[PDB]
Formats: sequence, C-alpha cells, structure tokens
Amino acid sequence: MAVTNVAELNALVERVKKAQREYASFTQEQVDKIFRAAALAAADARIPLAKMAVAESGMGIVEDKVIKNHFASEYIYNAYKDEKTCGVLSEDDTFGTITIAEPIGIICGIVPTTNPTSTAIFKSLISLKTRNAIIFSPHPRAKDATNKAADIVLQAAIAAGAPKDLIGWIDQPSVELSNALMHHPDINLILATGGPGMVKAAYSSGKPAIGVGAGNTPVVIDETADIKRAVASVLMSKTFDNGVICASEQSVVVVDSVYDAVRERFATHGGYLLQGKELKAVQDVILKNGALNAAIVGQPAYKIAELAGFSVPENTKILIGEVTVVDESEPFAHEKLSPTLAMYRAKDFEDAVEKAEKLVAMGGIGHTSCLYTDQDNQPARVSYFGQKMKTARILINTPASQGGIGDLYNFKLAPSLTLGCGSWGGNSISENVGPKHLINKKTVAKRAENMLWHKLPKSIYFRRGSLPIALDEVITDGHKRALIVTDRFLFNNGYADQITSVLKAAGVETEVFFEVEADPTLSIVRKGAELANSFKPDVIIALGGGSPMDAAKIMWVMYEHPETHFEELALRFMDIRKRIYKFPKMGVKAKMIAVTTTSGTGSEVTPFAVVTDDATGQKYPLADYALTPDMAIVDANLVMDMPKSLCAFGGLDAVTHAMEAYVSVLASEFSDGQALQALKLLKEYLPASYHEGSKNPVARERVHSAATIAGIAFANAFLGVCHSMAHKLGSQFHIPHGLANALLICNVIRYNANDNPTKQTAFSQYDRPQARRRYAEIADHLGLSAPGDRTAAKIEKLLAWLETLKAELGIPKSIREAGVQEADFLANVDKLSEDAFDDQCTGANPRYPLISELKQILLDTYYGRDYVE
Amino acid sequence: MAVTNVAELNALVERVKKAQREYASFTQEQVDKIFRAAALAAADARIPLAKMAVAESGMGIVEDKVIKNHFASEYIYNAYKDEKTCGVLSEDDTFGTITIAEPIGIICGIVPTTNPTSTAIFKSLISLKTRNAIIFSPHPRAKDATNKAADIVLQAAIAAGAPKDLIGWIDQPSVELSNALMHHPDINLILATGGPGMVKAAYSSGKPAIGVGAGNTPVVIDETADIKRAVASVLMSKTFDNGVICASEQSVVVVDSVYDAVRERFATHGGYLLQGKELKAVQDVILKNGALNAAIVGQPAYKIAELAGFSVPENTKILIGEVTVVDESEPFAHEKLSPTLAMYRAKDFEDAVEKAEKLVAMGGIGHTSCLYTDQDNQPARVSYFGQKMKTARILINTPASQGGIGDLYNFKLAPSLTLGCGSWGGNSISENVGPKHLINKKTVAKRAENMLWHKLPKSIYFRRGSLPIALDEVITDGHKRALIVTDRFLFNNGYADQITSVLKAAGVETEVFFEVEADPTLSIVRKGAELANSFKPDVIIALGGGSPMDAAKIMWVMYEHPETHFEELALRFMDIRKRIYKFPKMGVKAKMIAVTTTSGTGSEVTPFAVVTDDATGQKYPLADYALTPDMAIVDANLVMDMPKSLCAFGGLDAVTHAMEAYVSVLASEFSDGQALQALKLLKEYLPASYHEGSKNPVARERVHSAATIAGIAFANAFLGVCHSMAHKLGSQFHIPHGLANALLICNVIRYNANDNPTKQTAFSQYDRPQARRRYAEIADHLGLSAPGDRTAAKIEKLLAWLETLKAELGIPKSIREAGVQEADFLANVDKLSEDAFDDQCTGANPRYPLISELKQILLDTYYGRDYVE
Ligand SMILES: NC(=O)c1ccc[n+]([C@@H]2O[C@H](COP(=O)([O-])OP(=O)(O)OC[C@H]3O[C@@H](n4cnc5c(N)ncnc54)[C@H](O)[C@@H]3O)[C@@H](O)[C@H]2O)c1
Ligand SMILES: NC(=O)c1ccc[n+]([C@@H]2O[C@H](COP(=O)([O-])OP(=O)(O)OC[C@H]3O[C@@H](n4cnc5c(N)ncnc54)[C@H](O)[C@@H]3O)[C@@H](O)[C@H]2O)c1
Ligand SMILES: NC(=O)c1ccc[n+]([C@@H]2O[C@H](COP(=O)([O-])OP(=O)(O)OC[C@H]3O[C@@H](n4cnc5c(N)ncnc54)[C@H](O)[C@@H]3O)[C@@H](O)[C@H]2O)c1
Ligand SMILES: NC(=O)c1ccc[n+]([C@@H]2O[C@H](COP(=O)([O-])OP(=O)(O)OC[C@H]3O[C@@H](n4cnc5c(N)ncnc54)[C@H](O)[C@@H]3O)[C@@H](O)[C@H]2O)c1
Ligand SMILES: [Fe+3]
Ligand SMILES: [Fe+3]
Repeated sequence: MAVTNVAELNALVERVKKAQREYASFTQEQVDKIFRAAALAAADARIPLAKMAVAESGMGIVEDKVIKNHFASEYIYNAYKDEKTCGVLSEDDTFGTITIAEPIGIICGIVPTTNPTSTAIFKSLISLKTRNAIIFSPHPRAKDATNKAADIVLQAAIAAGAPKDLIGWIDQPSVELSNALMHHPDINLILATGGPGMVKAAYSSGKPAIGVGAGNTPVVIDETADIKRAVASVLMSKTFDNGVICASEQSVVVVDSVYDAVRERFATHGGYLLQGKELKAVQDVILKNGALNAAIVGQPAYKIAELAGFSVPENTKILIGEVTVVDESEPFAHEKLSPTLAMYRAKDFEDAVEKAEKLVAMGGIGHTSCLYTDQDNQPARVSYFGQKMKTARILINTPASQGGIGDLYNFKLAPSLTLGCGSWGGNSISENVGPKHLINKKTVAKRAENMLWHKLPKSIYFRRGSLPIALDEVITDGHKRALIVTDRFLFNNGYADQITSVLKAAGVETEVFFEVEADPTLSIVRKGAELANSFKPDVIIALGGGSPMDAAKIMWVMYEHPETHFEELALRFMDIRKRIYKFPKMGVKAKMIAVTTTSGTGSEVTPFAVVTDDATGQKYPLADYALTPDMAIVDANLVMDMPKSLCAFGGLDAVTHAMEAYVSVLASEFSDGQALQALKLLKEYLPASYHEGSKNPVARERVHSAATIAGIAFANAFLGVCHSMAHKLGSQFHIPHGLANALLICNVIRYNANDNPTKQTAFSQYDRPQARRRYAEIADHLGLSAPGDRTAAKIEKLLAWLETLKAELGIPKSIREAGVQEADFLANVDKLSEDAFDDQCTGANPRYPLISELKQILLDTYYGRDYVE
Repeated sequence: MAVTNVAELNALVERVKKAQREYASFTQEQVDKIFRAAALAAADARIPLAKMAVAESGMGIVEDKVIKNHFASEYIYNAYKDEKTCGVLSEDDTFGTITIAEPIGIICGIVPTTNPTSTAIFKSLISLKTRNAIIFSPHPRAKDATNKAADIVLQAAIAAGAPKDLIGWIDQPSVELSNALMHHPDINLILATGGPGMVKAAYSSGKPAIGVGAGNTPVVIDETADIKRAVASVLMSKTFDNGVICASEQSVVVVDSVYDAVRERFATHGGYLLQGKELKAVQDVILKNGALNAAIVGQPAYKIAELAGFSVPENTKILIGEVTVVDESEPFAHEKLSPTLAMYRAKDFEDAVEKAEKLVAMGGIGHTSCLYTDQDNQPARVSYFGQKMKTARILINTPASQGGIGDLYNFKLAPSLTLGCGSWGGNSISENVGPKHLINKKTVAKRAENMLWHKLPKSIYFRRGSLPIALDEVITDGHKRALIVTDRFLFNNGYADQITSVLKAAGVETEVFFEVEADPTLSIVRKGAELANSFKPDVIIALGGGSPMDAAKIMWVMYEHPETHFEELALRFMDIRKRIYKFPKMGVKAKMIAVTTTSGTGSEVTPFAVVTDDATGQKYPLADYALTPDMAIVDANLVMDMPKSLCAFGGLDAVTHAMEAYVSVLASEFSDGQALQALKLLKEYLPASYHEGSKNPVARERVHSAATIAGIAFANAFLGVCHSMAHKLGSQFHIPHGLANALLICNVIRYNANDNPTKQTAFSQYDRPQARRRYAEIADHLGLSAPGDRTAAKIEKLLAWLETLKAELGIPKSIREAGVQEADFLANVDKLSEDAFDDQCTGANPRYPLISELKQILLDTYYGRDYVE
C-alpha cells in the first residue's frame, strides 16, 4: 500500500496501469457518475484538507485554501462535465471524418507545496473524466495533504463504479523516486507544476509533458482606471492565500498621473510603504542564495518584517516598496510568493508596458499579466497591451490570483490551476490546462472522391452562318471597343473583315493585331497587351486557332493584370483548384469571345493556352478556367477553304484530344459521351474532308464541330501524355502539334494500355487501371469489333484504324520520316523527356510515366517502332 | 556561412534569433507574400531536389519524390494560406476574450533521409506563416539536398520582404552538434521526425517537442471490400517512393473469404509471393542486428532479392510473404520501409482487427491504420475499427502513403508530413502537424460581471382575505389531490380547515401532515414523503412558516425524486448555477403552493429550506430555485392572533433578512429597493404589532408583507453571516432563529462595517467594500440622521435604533441573558465557528470572515460586548 521505495513504485504503476485498461472500456454514463462522486467527496472535504495543508505546509491561510479546494471541484465540474471525451466527438459525414478521442494512458502528477490539495483535486478529477489514470509525486512539505486529497477522491470513485488503485500517490517522495517515475516506460505523460527546474526536468525525462513554469505578474494601472478597485483587487489577490498562489500580482506599474493617489489608497487599506531602512532590510530577506527565501513564502505580512528586523500592524495585508530598478539586481521584483509587492513609477502608459514587459521578461516570461483601465473606452490600450506583452493571459480589470484560474471574473476562460506559460516559458501548451490535453484524438478518414466539374464558356454557337448572328447577339448588345486578334493569313485573306463588317455597321471601334505566327511567343503576347493597354477595349476577339486563341486569352491577362509574371502563370500544379498562383478574376475590363477557323485545337472552349517562353523555347501550356473564352464561336464557313495538311493535323489532334480524355483519370460521365461523339464523327467525316474538302462541306463542318466537342471533353478531363511530349517535340523541332500527336498516339495507347503498369496517378476516383478497357469501349463505339473479342484485339483494331487513318492523310510513319535527324534527336531527347514529365498535361495520364519510359516511346517513334514493354 | 562546428552553430542561432525578432513584427500581408514566393520557389524546384535527393540518399525514385516536393508546397499553401496566425484570431465581445496568437520563436528541424526535401519545404514553409524561424539538423545521407531545399526557400523569401538568415541549416551534421542545438537555450521548440531514438531524444532535450515516431501500418481487407482497388491502392502506396515513405502499408490482414482472390490479384499486378526458400532468405536480410537493413530501405523490389540471393522480374512492384506469426520473432512484420509486404490470414473481421492491433502494437503504435470495406453499408465495422485500433489515423478505403499525408483522398485532414502518432508512440500531439502547433495563443480576459437574477414564485397574493380567492384561482382550476403540511398548533386551532373548507366544496382530496415541530428534522421529512408517495398528490400546500415551509418544499423533493441523498442535497457551493448536485426539475408531479402565518421567515418566496440532519443536529440550509413555492400566498388574517414573541423573533429576522441583503455582495438594484421598503415598514409598524397586536391589524399586516418583501430580497441577494451562525447557535442551544439573529446583527454590522477588512469575497460586481456606506444609505432611508453626518454616526444611529427596537420587544442584551451557560458555550464555540464558515449563507458576506473573527463576535455577544477589531 505504501510507497517509499523504487520497487513499490514499479509495483504500484503496474496495479495502476491495469486499472486504466479496465477503466478505458468505460462508457460516458459509467464515468459521468465517477466524475460527480469524486467532486462531491472533494467539495465536502474543502475545510479539512485546507487544515491539513497548513499544518503540513507551514504556509497559506485556511479560509483562502478552502476557496481553492472548492473551486477545483465545483468550477471544474460545471465546465468539464458535458465535455464529450469518451468516443466520437464529431462526425462530418459529408466528408468522412470522425474524431474518437481515446485516452492517453496514465500520468505523473508533480505537485507543489503552494497548492498541494487543489492541484490534486484538479488533476485527479480531470484525469477521471478523460478515462485516464494518474500518479502523484508530491512536495515533501505537503506529502500528507495532497495524498489525503486523492484518497478522498479515489475512495469516492471506486464507490461509484471504478477500480481500486486507478489513482496512486507517493508517500515518502524524493528525486530518486520521481526521476524513476518520470522515466518509467509504462508512463505515457507528465502533468507537472512547480516552476523552473521542474519543467526543465519534466520534458528532459523522455516523455511528453504539460509542465508549467511560473513567475512575475506585472499589473499596470493607467490614468484611465478605477484606482479604487484597481487596489482592492490588488490586495484581494496578494493576501489571498498570502500570495503563495501563482499568478499573483508581484509588481504594479503606475503612471505618474495617479501614483500619489494610488500610493495613499494602498496605505489606508492596509498598505505599509517601505520607505527607507525598512525597504532594504525587506529586499534583503526575500532573495537568499540567488533564490527567494523558502521560509517567507505564503507567510503573512507582519511575519515578514519580523524576519526583516522591524514590525508593523498585524492587520497589514501587504508590504509595498517604491522602487525604480527593474532588473535582476532588485530582488523586490522577482517571483516573491509573499504578500509583498513592488510599486513602479512610469511617465505614461507606453512607458509602463515597456517596463512591465521588461520584468515579466526576467522571471515570469509567458505566465500572465494584468491591466487596469477603461475596459470599454480604451480598446487600443488593450490592443497595445496584448500585442506587446508576451503572456498567455492578459487580465484586464481582473485580479490575477482569481482571474488566472478563470471562471469567476471572466468566463470563456478554461478554469484551471496548472496555468500554461507558453514556449516563452518552456512549455508547449500555451493555455490553461484541461482534459482535452490529456486525450488522444484520432481521425478516421473515409475515401472521398475528388470533386469535378463540367465548366464551359456559356454561349457556344455552332452552324454555318453564325458570326453575325452571334456578334449582334451579345457583343453589339453591350460592348463598344474591340480588339480582334488573328494572324496575317486571315487578315490578308478577308477572314477579319467578315467580323469587323458586322461590328462596324454598329457603334464599335475595332483594332486588329495580326503579328501572331504559329507557336506564339511571349514577345508577341506583350506586344498585344502593350496595344490593348492603349486601345482600352471592352471586348477581345480571337480568330484562327491555337496561336491566336492562345495568345489572345493570355493577352487578356496582361491587359487586366499586367503585374502577372509568366514564370508564375505557367507553374505546374498538382490540382487545378489547389493552385498556388490563383489566376485573377478577369472578366471585368473586357470579355474574350473567341472564333475558330482551325478544327483540332478546340482552344475556343478550354482553359488551355499554349505559349513558349521565347528564351528557352519551351512551350508552357498554362491552364485555368478563368481564361475561358466567354462565348466561344465555331462557324464552319471559315474552314471550307483550308488546305489538306491543316485539316489532317487538326482533325488528328482532336482524335488525341478525345482518346486521351476518355481514358484519362479525371474522366467522368459528362466528358465521356462528348469525347466519343467526337471520335465517331472524326471517323465518318474526317477522311472525306481531307480528300474532297469544300466539296463535302457536310464533313468539313462535322469535323469542325467534333474538334470542338473534344474541347468540351479535354477542358474538363485534361489531356494525357501525348501532349506533354508533343509540346516539347513540337518545339525543339518546330513540328506542328497535330503531326506530333499522330506519331505518338499509336505508341502511347499501347503504353497506357497495360493493366499492370509500373505506377499510377493516385486519383481517388481512379479505382484501378481501366485504360486497357477504357480504350476498348472506344473501338466498340466506332464499330471496329462487334463479335466477342478478347479486349486485346479491340485495341489492335483501334491502332490499325489509326495507321490506316494516318496513311490516308499523308501522315508519315515516324519522325525520322518527318524531317528530323538522328544526330539532333538522340542528343536532346533526354532533355525533352524530362521536360515532358514536368508538363501539366501528364499529371492526368493514368500511368504516371517514368522519364525512362517516355524516352523509350520517344525513340520507338523516331524509328517507327512499337512500345512493347 | 558554413556549419560544421559547435561555435558556428552558436553564431548562426544568434543571427537567426535576430531575424525572428525582426520577422515577428511583420503583418499578415507582409508574410502572406513571403509564403507564396517560398512555395513557388519550392514547386518550380520539384524536379531537381528530387534528383539531388536520390543522388545523395541512394534511395527513393525520382518521379515519386516530385509528388512530395510538390505536395509539400501546393497542398500546404492551399490550406494554411488563409489561416489567421498573426494577431487576433477571434474576439467574443459579449464575453471579453481575444486570441492573439503570438509566434513561438525558433525551431530545430530534425530531418530524415526518407523525405529529406519535402520535410524541409514543409517545415520551412510552415514556419514562415507562423512568423517563426527554424534551423535544420539533417541526415548525413541527405545533407546536401534538404539544405538545398531551404536555400531555394529562403532566397525566395528574402526576395519577398524578409531577413537574410531567418532560416538556417547544418551542412556537416553529427550528434555532438544536434545535441548541442536541441539543448541550446535560445531555441524554443523542436520539430522532429525520424522514428524511435529521435523522439526519445527530442523530448529528453529540455525543450518542448512535436517529435514524431513511426512504424507498421496494418491494412484490413474484409469480405465486403473491393478487392480490385484494395490491391491497386496497396501497390500505389508501397511502390510510391518504394515504400520509403512513412505510413506505407507494411502488412495486410485478409480474411479467408477473399484471401485466394486477393492472393492472385496481387500476383497478376506485380506481386511475387515468396513461397518457400525465397521467403526465409527475404526475412533474413530485412532485420540486421535487431534492426532493419539500412541498405534495403527505399530500394526497389528486384533489388531486394539480389541481396536475398534470388531474382525476380524488374517489373515486380512488391514482395509478398504469406505468414502467420504476428510477433517480433517475424522480421517480416516490423517497419520495413521497403516495398516488401506481409499478407496475413484471418478467419473473419474481428479476428483480423484483433491481429492488426497486435502488430501495430509492436512497432507502429499510434501512427496509422487502414481498412478496406464497404465504406457506406458497413459503418459498424468502421465504428469497430476506430474504437479498437490505437492509431491517430484510420484510413478507410484510402491508401496510406497518400492518405496519411491527407488532402488528396480525404479532405478535412490536415495535409502534412510529420504525422503525429499520439502519446501511444511517445508524442503529445495526436494529429497531423500544422502551423497552429508552432504558435503561442494568448487570451486577454476582460472583467465580466457575473450574471444575476430576480426570480420569484409567480402568483404571489397578498391582502387580508386571500386564501379562498387564491386557491379557487389556480389550484382548484387544475389539480385534484392535495397534501397540506403544517404543525399541530395550526391543525388544532382551525388554521387548516380554513384551507380545506375551500378545497372541499370542490373536487379535491386532502390529507394533512401535522407532525412538524420547530426546527424540522430529516426524520419528519421522510415521514412526509413516505406519506406523499402513498397519497400521490397533485399539489402540495404549506402553512405556518419555516418548519413547515422548509419541510414541505423538501418533502416536495423526496416525492418527485426519492433517490435524493440529503448529504448531496445540502452540499455547500461557491455559485448557485455552477452547482455540483444540480437539483432535479420538480414541478411535474405536484406543485408547492405555500401559505404563511409567521412573518419573518419569508420562506414562501425563497429557495432556502433550513432542516437539520437529526444525526449531527446541524441545520443544513439548502438552496436552489427549483424548490420555490410556485404561487406563494401571504394573508394577514393568519397572524393577527400570534403571541408577542413570535412577532418579535419574526419581524426581527426580517430585519436581518434585509439588512444583510442590502449590504450583501450579490446585491443589485432589483433587490435593494425591496429590502429598504421592508426595512422602512418594520420600523413604523413593528413595535405597534408587538404592543398592540390584533388591535392594530394595519401594522400586523404590513409587517407580514414586509417580512415577505425581504424574501424577494434575500431570495436573490443571499443572506450574510448572521444566519451562518444563527443556524448553528440556534441548533447547539435550540435558540429560535429570530432571537439569534437579533443578538448578532448589532455586532455583525460593525464587523462588516470596516472599509479595511482582512479579506473580501472576490465578486466581480463587488468593486470594493461598500458595506460601511451601504449601511448608511439605510439609516438615511429610515430617517435616523438627515443633517450631514460623518457616515460613522449613521451607523451608531442604526445600531441604536436596533438596541432600542430590541429593547421594546423583550429581546435580551446577550446570550448569557438568553438561557445559555458559559460552560456549555466556551466548549462548543470553536465547533460552531467552523461550522458557520462552512455554511452557504456566509459565501455572500462582504468580508469573508475568518474563523478567528466569528468566534470573537460570538463571545462578544454572550457577554453583551461590541466587536471593535
Ligand atoms: N502555474 C501554476 O498553476 C502554479 C501553481 C502553483 C505553483 N506554481 C509555481 O510553483 C513554484 C513554487 O512551487 P514550489 O514552492 O513547489 O517550488 P518547486 O516546484 O521547486 O518544489 C519542488 C517540486 O518540484 C519537484 N521537483 C523539483 N525539481 C525536480 C527535478 N529536478 N526533478 C523532478 N521533480 C522535481 C519536487 O519533487 C517538488 O514537487 C512557484 O514558482 C509558483 O508560481 C505555479
Ligand atoms: N488545349 C489547347 O487549347 C491546345 C492544345 C494543344 C495545342 N494548342 C495550340 O494549338 C496550336 C495549334 O495550332 P492550330 O493547329 O491551332 O492553328 P495554328 O495557329 O497552328 O495555324 C497554323 C497555320 O494555319 C493557318 N490557318 C489557321 N486557320 C486557317 C484557315 N482557316 N485557313 C487557312 N490557313 C489557316 C494559320 O494562319 C497558320 O499559318 C499548337 O501549336 C498550340 O499552340 C492548344
Ligand atoms: N511520421 C512521419 O512524419 C515520418 C515521415 C517519414 C519517416 N518517418 C520515420 O522516420 C524514420 C526514418 O528513418 P531515419 O531516416 O529517421 O533514420 P534514423 O531514424 O537514424 O534518424 C536519425 C536522425 O536522428 C537525428 N538525431 C538528432 N539528435 C539525435 C539523438 N540524440 N539520437 C539519435 N538521433 C538523433 C540525426 O540527426 C538523424 O537525422 C523511420 O522511422 C520512418 O518511419 C516518419
Ligand atoms: N428559507 C428561509 O426563507 C429562511 C430564512 C431564515 C431562516 N429560516 C428558518 O425558518 C425557521 C423558522 O421557523 P419560524 O420561526 O418561521 O416558525 P417555526 O417554524 O419556528 O414554528 C413556529 C412555532 O410558532 C407557532 N406558530 C406558528 N405560526 C403561528 C401562528 N400563526 N399563530 C400562533 N402560533 C404560531 C407554532 O407552534 C410553530 O411551531 C427556522 O428553522 C429558520 O432557520 C428560513
Ligand atoms: Fe491537341
Ligand atoms: Fe432569517
């Protein structure tokens, strides 16, 4: 039963550990009942413990401890009784979160002599609500009391449905014993108290800790304060337990304006101002051996002077010494737990808090500070006192001894002894301790599918003869200044009068910018914003496709936000809503209506805008749904006179826009029927549009509509990896986009079409690799294989249809065959296989390629081979 | 610039410390901008660091680190960018709370080799948002990378409005150096990572810590799971960085129902089942010297077998060994950071989680666990997996490697590396680390006045001839069974037919209980509830006063809640809403209409109900507003035949009911005008009612109304200390209440009437002692002293009026004169001076008496003296 040896300890802990494991399986009602019985047993025993605390400690006063043994039970209960601390605290079912709050284990309670019983009723009683255990290592001066404070708690818990040794205490303490308890393995936490050396040794143990320092507690009394209650509260805080209590106001800092008044008001109401010889004698007994006399602590005032060598009335509550030094040389400013007090003299407020912060900074860093002022009309002072004072508790118009243990003067403050002083003091709690610190929360995280979107430009218009019907719809009914962006071949050949012809004839002012060439550079973009910033357009228009529709919707940026650094605008990301350079909201200065005369790109719908740096020459595909065209237009009358090449490269980038959008990882049921309806039109009408041309406008139109439909697909289901390398392959060699996508898709399919790949994209919605299947759902949709095929022929037949399609469009079989030299390829292939993996298009490819696996399907194309793996 | 010495460290830290102090004074915009620049600089450098991390670490794979260096910047930013962490977080102005969130200081970042760069971009970047600093102590294998990961962060912050050495790193690390950094004083925290030994030495330093262990991560696959994604996600988690990443699924636990299926599905998709000789050879290289081979970590699978002595395809993602042992003897179950994996065989779910909990309990206690099942239709399994598994993260249908660092598969989970494992593991964080852990919150607590009340029984009726008018008002219009409580003198003398006369004549069933005598005991109460529980009344009535009206409203308790233990019902409290035994809501079975024939008590309004234990004989005044009479009645026709004594003792307890209610600490402006209007009527009409009696019914009525008015006062403004001793003085000697209150009030006034008292009640509303003034506002209200008196004569004149009043009512001058013997007083005076301080009435007396100060004004009354102090 008794504990004065190191083995008795190692036995106790075990018969305790085994209580917890039996106590942890308890419910809320089975412990809500243990919590009351232990709190009553502690309240009804408020007087005796307070007697047993003075007989043994030699300090304190009875009637002021009784407020503590009682506060530590009633004011603890009213607060932590309804705190759900057993199981599920919260359950957000929209998400998949649940907080379950298992306990922590067992604890070591390091008790002081200052508050031996309250600090025990407080920990004992709070460690039962969290379904924990605890073991006390008390102070020799108060071992009999704080251990009689737990038996009065335990013997009332076991009587309420608890085990019989859940709690434990050391009877004959030491260092060899505590240091053997704090370092015990079956312990799981340390709940300490007692100032420096204590916390310096709690954390240093090896276990966690909620140790708690302590020290000075400056209090400031400004001109705009109620010097009456400022003083009573100063005395009601020192004399309370004779200041032995922590946080008590060891030092006031008054401003000259009201010093004399305060000086007297302290005198009349039991204040002896240490004027001369008395003072020195008093600041000589305080500090013994660099520390405060361990015999003066908690003792009444008149009992101070006797040790000093003088005498004062027995009714004196306090001993005040008017001083100026605010450093360590003055022992009259350290953490004297006596009723003594230091009275400083300051010019104004700012001069005080500068002085307070200086003497909290010496012994009481982080603990608490106080202020007395107009709590309602001087909120800036407050704001200036909280932002300047490095204390975890700033107590405005409250006494510290009864506001730091806070449920009396202020609510919303966690009632507690064991007041955290923040890392400033050497403890990482920063708050009044409670049961939510003795607790191991834990979070079950159900798989949540990542949110998706089908976002387009409103006002898509599509048929032959749709320009004037559209401009005169939403543009002219509205804006007044336009900026048509296009290329020369369209400005020269009357593709841009057909649009000004309509704006003119109404009130509008046009200005065309036609210095855009294939693969636009950032130099052309600036030059376009440099113009937009002069013409100040109310709207922006973009013709052709790709180069214009990619230079314009970015010129739309530099016009509304010229501070945009392309280096940050083209930063590769991992998710498009968790973007690190969130695009600015740009639809205010001007809109970005878009027209297209080129089939494939589909840029008229999608956020993508491919441009190159003009310094490194790397195409930086940059993406955000803020640069959607805002009323795209797609008229098939601007395509019927296209050459045979641009038709192929276009309609053949659209194929690889849907192919790697039906198979992508962001694919959905919204973007999977459009991709197919595109891929089914590019099969019935694409060859015709190449051979026949304008002679079959029915086909030249569908292809134009399809290539846009893919946009609806790959605007939401981003591209795959064929573009991540086609952008680089089409830059280091100036190969066109569509021609590059054609020389890879018949070797990229068979890359992604492995159900046992080396990697995978880590997308929640992506259960497992479906690409091999997601590619056969294509063939069966086109009509390649009806009868019961292996799912591997449906692919061979998909490729075959491509090699057949790439044949009857003049597409070469390889790059070598496309105007590239093995000497210039092998050299800068490792460079653009890395710069491909670092593209934003590849973050959606189902297989998450390895640099060592793009290089291979990048050589196998130069030599017209097949990636076999 | 460089750091390979212990002094270079002590210099670095200083030029860092001085950055913080300059960085702490920064605003939100001045740091919201530092946070971006550092996150971009880290994202754009996602590839190289991943290269620099493999060249130097020898482990990992490039394309999987890049997801980390990028997650640690983008997914960190999107989450902690809007987190207010600079100043005021919250401001509840109704209360007086403000959370200001000063920073913590500077930090030591202990980095592993597993995640050298991400763990640096994560800490570096999160320590800038909290306006902190940090210093890294990296792993020798990865010193060049994680230090190149901070310069890429710092040099981008200083370029955004920051100092030039805010961050720091060690180039040539050691133990002598870290151990000298962790123990450095100017440090304020430790942000560690690296498993056991690390955290065992972080906390052991002397500073706080958020160190983070690590270990096994069981994953359970039940019958009702999607074995397809269960597997892909198992591989997508191991092969990811080659399992080197923490939290990865080191062990699966499948149930027989689907084991064979899972066994194959693992095989087809890159799973080599270690069947025979291969297995042993494989579980022989894992653990070297009791620990795992530090060369196998992060290495690919096929590179495992080579060390084992066999070979497998290069495309194998994983190495699986079907085993049964679940203890330490099997090294195939420890925290192997390799792509290896253990496959266990279980009968059913419960048999698995019992097995998982056993192998998390060995090396990975607290870190995280996983489960694959129907996340929607099997919520009990979930509930059973979270309540049973001691892990801070339970991952349902998510892969661990990409769900523990959680913003991808589940949201609402704090994205973080540095995953806390809870005290189970040896760290008191219990949660994924973030910036709110690197932060010192602090709470300004403005003085809030404690809420008060003016709560009475509705339906107070008062005039001559008010019984029948009242009973036939709300009782008969309603209830049907009554229980009149009274004493014999009223039952005998027809005071109780006057009330049944009216109930009868209507449909009601009466039963009278008249075994109540003065100073009722708990035996009489039970005997009354023992009756009420038989008659089952719909209403309760109480006549006379005190004894009945105090035994009935408690018999009202035992009737509606017979489980009430008087020991808890009479427990002294510190506040009446923070009560530790909250009374039950008792107005459902029966009401408690009350009548009174005795003036003083005023119990017909107030919650008080004085009764004695009958064992110790101590009057336990118990109080709660739940036992208010619910339609009190006060008719003056039941008093006009009272004797001369009861008139005095009554009207003279009412005096001390208002006197110590206008001066009390809970006094308010609601209860201060009633107290006076009582105290002004007991002065004009009390003497008359004594001498004349029924001959002056005008006076006999007012006194009856006044004595009730005081009830309105001291029901809300509790009594003082005259009752806390009159209850004991009237019990140890059976002196009547009013006679005791009269022999003390003319010595208690001059007790509370000291403006420099020894103590004070600690009530916020009580600025300072006003009693000396609050007693003179009385005299001036009665008419004792009009002309400009000293405020000390107004008291002498108040007392004089009392000694004069106590004279013309036959009240003796002292107790000695009242039938008490010095031999029996001096003996049991120390006993009832303590049992007075332990009364609930004294908790409202302005002076908070000392036991040594009640004894004195308790002897000074025996000898008819004056308390002088
Ligand atoms: N912040 C609070 O809530 C609070 C409450 C009470 C007291 N205090 C502070 O406590 C201090 C006074 O308490 P004291 O009078 O107990 O001084 P103290 O705490 O030095 O007394 C020593 C206590 O700490 C233990 N202790 C000391 N050094 C130790 C070590 N190296 N290893 C293990 N245990 C060790 C002893 O066993 C004993 O319990 C004052 O500074 C006061 O402000 C603070
Ligand atoms: N997601 C996207 O939005 C996305 C994806 C990939 C590539 N791109 C961009 O698309 C570009 C492709 O360029 P494109 O194929 O869009 O058009 P393009 O701008 O390459 O035009 C190429 C040539 O075709 C000419 N041309 C355009 N329309 C014509 C017409 N109707 N009649 C005759 N000649 C015409 C142009 O004048 C130019 O000389 C790529 O280079 C890249 O910048 C965008
Ligand atoms: N939970 C997480 O956030 C997380 C993430 C990744 C890895 N991990 C864990 O980290 C560990 C990785 O292995 P490691 O690379 O940590 O090897 P290791 O465990 O030897 O780490 C040693 C580290 O300890 C540091 N150190 C400083 N003072 C020390 C002292 N007094 N004693 C010992 N070490 C001291 C060294 O500088 C070195 O960096 C594994 O346990 C892994 O699970 C955890
Ligand atoms: N809850 C409160 O409001 C409150 C406050 C202070 C004290 N008290 C308690 O009230 C009790 C006092 O009871 P009381 O003194 O009010 O009366 P009492 O209950 O002592 O009994 C008074 C006696 O006087 C006689 N009596 C009563 N009414 C009479 C009448 N109308 N005519 C003739 N004789 C009559 C009866 O014999 C009766 O027993 C004490 O226990 C005291 O502690 C209550
Ligand atoms: Fe394309
Ligand atoms: Fe009374």
